[PDB]
Amino acid sequence: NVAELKKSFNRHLHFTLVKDRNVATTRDYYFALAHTVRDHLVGRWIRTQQHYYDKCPKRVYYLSLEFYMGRTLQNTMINLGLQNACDEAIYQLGLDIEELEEIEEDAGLGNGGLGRLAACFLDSMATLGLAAYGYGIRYEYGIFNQKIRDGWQVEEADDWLRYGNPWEKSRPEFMLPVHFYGKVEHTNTGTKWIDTQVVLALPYDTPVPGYMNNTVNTMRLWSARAPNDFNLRDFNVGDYIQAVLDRNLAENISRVLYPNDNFFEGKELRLKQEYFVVAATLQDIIRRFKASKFGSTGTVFDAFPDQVAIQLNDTHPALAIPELMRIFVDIEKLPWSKAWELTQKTFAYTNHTVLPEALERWPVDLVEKLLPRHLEIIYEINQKHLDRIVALFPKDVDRLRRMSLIEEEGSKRINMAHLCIVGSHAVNGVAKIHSDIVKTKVFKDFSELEPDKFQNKTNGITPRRWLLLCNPGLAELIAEKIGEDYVKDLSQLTKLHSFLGDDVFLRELAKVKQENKLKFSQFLETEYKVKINPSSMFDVQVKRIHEYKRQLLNCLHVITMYNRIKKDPKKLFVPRTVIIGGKAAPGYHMAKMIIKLITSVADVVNNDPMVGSKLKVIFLENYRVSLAEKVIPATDLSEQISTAGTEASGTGNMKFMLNGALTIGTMDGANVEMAEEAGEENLFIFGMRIDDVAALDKKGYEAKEYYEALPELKLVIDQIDNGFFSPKQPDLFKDIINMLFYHDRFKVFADYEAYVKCQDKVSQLYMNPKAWNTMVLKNIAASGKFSSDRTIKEYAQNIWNVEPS
Amino acid sequence: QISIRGIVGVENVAELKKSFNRHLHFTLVKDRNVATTRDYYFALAHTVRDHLVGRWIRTQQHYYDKCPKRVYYLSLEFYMGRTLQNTMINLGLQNACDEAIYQLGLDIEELEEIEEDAGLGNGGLGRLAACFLDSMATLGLAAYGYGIRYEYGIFNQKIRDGWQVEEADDWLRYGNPWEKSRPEFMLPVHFYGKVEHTNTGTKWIDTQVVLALPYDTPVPGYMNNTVNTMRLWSARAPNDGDYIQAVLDRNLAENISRVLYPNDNFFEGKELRLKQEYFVVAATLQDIIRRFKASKFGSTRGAGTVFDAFPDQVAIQLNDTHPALAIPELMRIFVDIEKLPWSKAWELTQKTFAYTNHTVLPEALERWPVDLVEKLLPRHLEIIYEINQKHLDRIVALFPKDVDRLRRMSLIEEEGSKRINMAHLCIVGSHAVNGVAKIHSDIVKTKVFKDFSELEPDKFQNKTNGITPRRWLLLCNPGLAELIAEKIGEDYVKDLSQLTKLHSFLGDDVFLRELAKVKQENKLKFSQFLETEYKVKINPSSMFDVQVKRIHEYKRQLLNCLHVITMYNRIKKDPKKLFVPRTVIIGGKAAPGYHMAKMIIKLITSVADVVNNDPMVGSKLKVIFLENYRVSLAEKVIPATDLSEQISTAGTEASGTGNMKFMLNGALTIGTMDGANVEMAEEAGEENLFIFGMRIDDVAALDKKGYEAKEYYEALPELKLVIDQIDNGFFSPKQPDLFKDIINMLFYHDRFKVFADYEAYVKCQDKVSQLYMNPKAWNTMVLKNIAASGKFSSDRTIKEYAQNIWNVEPS
Ligand SMILES: Cc1cc(C)c(NC(=O)Nc2cc3ccccc3cc2C(=O)N[C@](C)(C(=O)O)C2CCCCC2)c(C)c1
Ligand SMILES: Cc1cc(C)c(NC(=O)Nc2cc3ccccc3cc2C(=O)N[C@](C)(C(=O)O)C2CCCCC2)c(C)c1
Ligand SMILES: *Cc1c(COP(=O)(O)O)cnc(C)c1O
Ligand SMILES: *Cc1c(COP(=O)(O)O)cnc(C)c1O
Ligand SMILES: CC(=O)N[C@@H]1O[C@H](CO)[C@@H](O)[C@H](O)[C@H]1O
Ligand SMILES: CC(=O)N[C@@H]1O[C@H](CO)[C@@H](O)[C@H](O)[C@H]1O
Ligand SMILES: Cn1c(=O)c2c(ncn2C)n(C)c1=O
Ligand SMILES: Cn1c(=O)c2c(ncn2C)n(C)c1=O
Repeated sequence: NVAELKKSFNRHLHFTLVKDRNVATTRDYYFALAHTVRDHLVGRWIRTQQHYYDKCPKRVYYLSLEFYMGRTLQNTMINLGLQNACDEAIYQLGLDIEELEEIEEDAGLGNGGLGRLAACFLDSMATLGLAAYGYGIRYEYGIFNQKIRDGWQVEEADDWLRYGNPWEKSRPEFMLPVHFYGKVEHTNTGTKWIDTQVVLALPYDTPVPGYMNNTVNTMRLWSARAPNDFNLRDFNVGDYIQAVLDRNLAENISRVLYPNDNFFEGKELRLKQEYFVVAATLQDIIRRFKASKFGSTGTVFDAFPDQVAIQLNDTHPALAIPELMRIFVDIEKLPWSKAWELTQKTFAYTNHTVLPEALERWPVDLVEKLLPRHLEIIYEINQKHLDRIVALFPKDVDRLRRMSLIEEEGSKRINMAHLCIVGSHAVNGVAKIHSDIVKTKVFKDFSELEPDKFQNKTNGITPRRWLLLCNPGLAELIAEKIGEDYVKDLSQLTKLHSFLGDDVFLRELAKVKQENKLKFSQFLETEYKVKINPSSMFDVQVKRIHEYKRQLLNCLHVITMYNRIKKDPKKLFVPRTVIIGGKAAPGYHMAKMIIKLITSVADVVNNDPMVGSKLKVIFLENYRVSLAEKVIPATDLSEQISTAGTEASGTGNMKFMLNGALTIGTMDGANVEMAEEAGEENLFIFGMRIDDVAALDKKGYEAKEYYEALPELKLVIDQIDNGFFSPKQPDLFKDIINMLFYHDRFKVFADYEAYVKCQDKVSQLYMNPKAWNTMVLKNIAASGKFSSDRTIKEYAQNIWNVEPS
Repeated sequence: QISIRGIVGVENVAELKKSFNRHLHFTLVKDRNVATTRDYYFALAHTVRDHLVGRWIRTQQHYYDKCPKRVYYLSLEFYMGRTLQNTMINLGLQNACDEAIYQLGLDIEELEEIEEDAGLGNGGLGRLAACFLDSMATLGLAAYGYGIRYEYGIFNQKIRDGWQVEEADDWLRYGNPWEKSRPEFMLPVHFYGKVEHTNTGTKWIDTQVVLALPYDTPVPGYMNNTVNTMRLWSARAPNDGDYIQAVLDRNLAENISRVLYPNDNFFEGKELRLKQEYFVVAATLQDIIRRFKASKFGSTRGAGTVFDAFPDQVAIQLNDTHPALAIPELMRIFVDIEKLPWSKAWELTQKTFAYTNHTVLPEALERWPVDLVEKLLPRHLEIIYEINQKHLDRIVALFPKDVDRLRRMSLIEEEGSKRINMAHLCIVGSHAVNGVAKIHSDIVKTKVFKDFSELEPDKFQNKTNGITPRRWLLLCNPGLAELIAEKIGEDYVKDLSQLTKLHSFLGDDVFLRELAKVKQENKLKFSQFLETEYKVKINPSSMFDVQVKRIHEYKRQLLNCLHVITMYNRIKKDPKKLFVPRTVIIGGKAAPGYHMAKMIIKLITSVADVVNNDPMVGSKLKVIFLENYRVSLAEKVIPATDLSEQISTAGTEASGTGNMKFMLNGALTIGTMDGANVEMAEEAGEENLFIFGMRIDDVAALDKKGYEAKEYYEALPELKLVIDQIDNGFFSPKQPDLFKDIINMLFYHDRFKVFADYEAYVKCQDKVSQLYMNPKAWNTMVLKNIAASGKFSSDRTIKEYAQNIWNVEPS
């Protein structure tokens, strides 16, 4: 088995890379290994498809504009049971497998939580044997690579396909046309959408192997191509060369991921992406349905929602609803009511945020020009929707305004969330607190009519990538005590509760953490030229840079610690390495300022000789999935400090819990449920809760009162305001200060005192290894709920109506 | 050739079947139950490429170990066609692969037709490069081809309402199983910026950078151990307003290798074209220098790398002036980067480069505006000026009284907008300059660059073009290849001169029959193709009269067309008279901006509609415009041909290579004494070709006197009828004035004197008709043509370059 892996490796280096070992590159070796590994799942990949054809299980289609997949090599080795053998084979060839793994580019086709949920789900659905496909866009450039230059974020193109992707297979025989612009004619043979521009969607298939089973599912991502055929409407002259160059304009549709996290930008190219992935995906689903054993019978499509479920990852693919209607009515000649019944039973919608700047509201003018037939269909859905509300509440005219899919205020906009609610048989939030707000407040008018529609499905993370892969030390240690059933049923981690008084096991737990810390410290000293204190608490905040996630609040605490040290250098101080990391959306000015502040603080703290090894600050550059795997297992304190009510769930919070970090955080999103499972006393909960925030909004938030009432806050803010951290540019952080005092929607100062006292309690506990690791163990033992396997089981039972196999 | 019989032969087929099935499973990721013909083609291509990896690696090892002088064919074009069949044959695997595919239940022909042409060329220039690579591989020379990996080759041509329309040749849509990317050899290329003159010397600063990423395609030799390489460069944006627009604008850098400029024998001075030329030249020279430094002949001394041995290790052939920037680029690297003195660097440059001239037509000549070059390549403009100055100084020293000679020999044309004459740059920067046939090389030497060759008589040479007898006989015409093998053995494939041995069968009627049958079999096959693509009933006993080449005023498809109408008019005039029936096929792409060429296509299709549908004509005469003429199609139609039309005006066609393909494939030639036609006449005997019309002195005499087209129109009744028909709307009844531009050119601006050769052409055609009625006499002449075609093997051509230009030896 080791011997055969070596032969296979050498075959690929030879035949696939056309390389003698004498001129072989590190990248060649990565590619030879990658192909060797992929060969081992082809059999099951082809047989998984046969199985789905022969037995016709209901299929699940996860439709997302993002899949934040990270690297595939190590994950595939783990899920196929080949890691130990591949490591040994590569070692025997005089090579280091970790070095080959670092060659691989992240498939960074996502922004943050939403896209990473899609990735974990694919892994969970494959492990649970569901007939599930992921459908998205193969962006030529994913989320940008982040560099820091002079303390500022700078963006470089994520050219991830430069050298090829060995994990994908293009299937141009399954290419599909997508239409744009044109016009509508309502003829006597039906409605015709004509004079359209066509863009081709070419699918690329990546295998999604289950963990130690016979399932290999598919992720199918679409790529834009210009069509080749001459239309008699191209008779119209132009330069030949420019016409060929202008093919770029069609191909631009799948060129780059929009790097906005929780923020809507109403750009036309983005709308095209949304319809692009949706039109190609639905056509492909219909083609597979018709070619299946339920493809003939009276109309073939009566069995459709028994054979197809399509999950909408946020409102980004909301156009799927009117497109399915369009295909049913205009092309398949089904009557409206029938089509509409089938549409609702096919689609479910997942809501990921209640922040108003994230909500998709497309101007009707833009949709009219680009997708005239879909506007007509949307207007019709709304008409029949509003007729019913006038029928049920004749006197309530304002309710019609609130429940319409169209917002009429001057420039008219389509509310895509309302489209997703009326077009779906089920709508879910991603944590209890969030799903509650969704149902009872934000879509109150919709839930009162249809209470059974709105559900909760709390998020989760795959314990393959986020334990087995990223933290083998912990995985091995856990498996040695309670066996390895926990991988496929993470609720088994509760059996670790037995070892709470096992002092030898607590030393061994702490040692695994220590080894993870040593190794990441090396990474940090290689990359940042900063001397790391090995016995310091690794205090880590990693996530996209946002005002609501409040990296800024963390930063105020960093300066507070700094100042305390300067005031009394002889005083006892629990040493920390504070790591803050994450990308700012390029056009997000305040996020970019916060980054600059953090790097400005770090430079002052890291180089102050009075501080030395007590406090080091690192801005972690280019935070992404594969770096997430490095830092999270090395963490002691997980910062999850969003203002109560703002973070729908979080998922990084769960990753840290699973890898032996304690959480400091607000009662927000999934933090509440982490407290529920682990016991509130075993997290470091602080600050305002959702009701306390509501009470401060009512009363009116005055930031100045806290700055005057809290001496340590004043010195921190003054240092920032008067140039202590930017001596050559004293006024550099003016935009931040202004925001804090006059426009802070997230109430940083209001939680500052509570946050700082909480941080003191964390330091106390860190001085007591037995107490700390006793608490860590209760966290790990209670983390089973947050496996995405549990999540998918609930989606399967209560929404998709499908069964693990 | 590898065996399919025995214990070992059975195991060869078995192994090919297993490999086929491995690739369909592991590479294509397809069960047989959902596999398509395209999947089967790829599975086979992968299998076939696998079989040359061993030799490809060993060839590179041998070149590293024995360190011979390396040859670098540098071209903007490689018109390669399809690779699958050509590789199987050259590897000796066709019989075995055929057998494997057959046993798997598949149609080998159907799999072969799936393959896209690598149509990265316009015509003869691109195709000569292609033939040359095959020959250099077969002769065992350490040669690389260097080009651009165009995302789109020459456009696919379709005909709509009688006009050419262009569609993008999206040849990489389904991938390319032959190439291998080599990311580690990615190189930077610089553009724009400016020149700084400082204490440390000249710096080229503020440049925008474009990345060149090479892709390698194997070039297998015929039945030897050599697999050489074609390295083609692809343009990429470097990883270093609106973020999204910044990402989208990476397209601008990648546009450098997006599309092939579809001009044949015509200079279009576009900035994107200039970029392409510098791109391929900069990437290539860097990569060549890198290979030189890393080899056993790469030594070190006080300054740095000794490039003393560079010209004994490196020969670079410039295929036309397109990569002329190679000369100042090498000088830039030598002087600006490697710090060699100008004198030494200039001497090494001359010893390294050789230049091949392919056309004397003024409109084809590359003359780049100094303003464009200054903006794009400012340091290269300085180097060109410096080269020119030192070049003029020597001429002033030698000929002090001749003020005009300086003007004529300058690399700069100074009137109006100043332009860089790239041919002059190539002559002074190279130690050898060659034309592509005797007639043409003589014009290059004694007339066009008379001042240059007088100063350096040993510089100018001839190297008459050739074609590879692999693709253009063994591959395209297995029937004829087989027949020749039966009669004289298989040694002709490696020594084409052995075709003269076929003279033993001169009076042998059995063999003359056998030769006719092969031609008939090729005609029957090609007739099928024709009848499924065009609404025509092909007469199978008709003479196949073919003119396939790019549409040009100088190649005179129009003349062919005038003769077609003449024939039509003769049938109408005397319906019951004896007519030797013909299928007249004319095919070729027009450059998209070539107005007159497009009009000529419209004329031909318009004429075809009349002739094909006139019931009085019937099966006597059919006209086909063959759509989308390209290499793989040339391989179908050439073997099916009886008469080859090579009717360019005397002195315009530098060589021609189609002429050679037709000769080798059993067709007789009607043509002028132009290009290699002269040498075809020399080899076969002039009486065995149908030579007609003005020769080069006759065209000179007519130019001096002045050409009055109307004198021929008035003097020749039959021409009058033809021209009046076209002018008055006989062929465009719904648009009577449609061909007004053609008439206007023919009468007042015809640089190629169509009417001047009409009389001699039509009379010559009558003689061809007469001979075709006598099978015994017709095929006797065919035999003397095939038997005399050995000279035109590209092997012969390459040995001559090697011995006289590159100073390397066949192995
Ligand atoms: C164009 C090309 C073709 C092939 C087939 C390869 N891959 C190889 O494996 N090439 C080589 C294999 C060797 C095996 C033994 C000894 C020497 C070998 C050299 C090569 C090779 O390609 N040579 C280089 C890369 C070359 O450029 O020819 C070499 C020149 C001498 C200095 C070291 C680099 C490759 C890579 C390319
Ligand atoms: C996404 C994907 C994955 C794979 C692994 C393949 N390649 C296959 O070989 N797929 C199939 C193998 C089968 C083997 C036996 C019986 C049925 C099989 C079906 C497939 C298959 O994937 N079928 C298609 C392509 C499917 O996508 O379900 C189906 C689509 C509708 C038209 C008829 C073909 C492929 C091709 C894709
Ligand atoms: C887990 C993950 C996220 C989500 O992080 P949150 O703290 O829940 O917002 C974002 N980016 C990457 C790379 C991740 O792995
Ligand atoms: C050989 C060839 C040519 C060159 O033909 P000429 O008659 O010499 O101009 C042009 N196009 C193709 C496809 C060829 O194979
Ligand atoms: C728009 C968006 O990405 N929302 C995010 O979705 C993920 C996955 O549900 C949540 O963990 C997170 O709280 C939420 O902010
Ligand atoms: C610029 C160009 O493509 N010239 C062409 O070159 C080929 C190959 O040398 C000749 O056969 C042909 O006569 C000539 O027109
Ligand atoms: C104001 N603003 C932005 O401008 C922005 C953003 N995310 C991306 N962008 C551009 N967020 C979250 C934001 O609040
Ligand atoms: C005038 N003209 C052109 O304009 C042209 C051309 N080949 C391409 N083009 C555009 N030729 C040969 C030509 O004579």
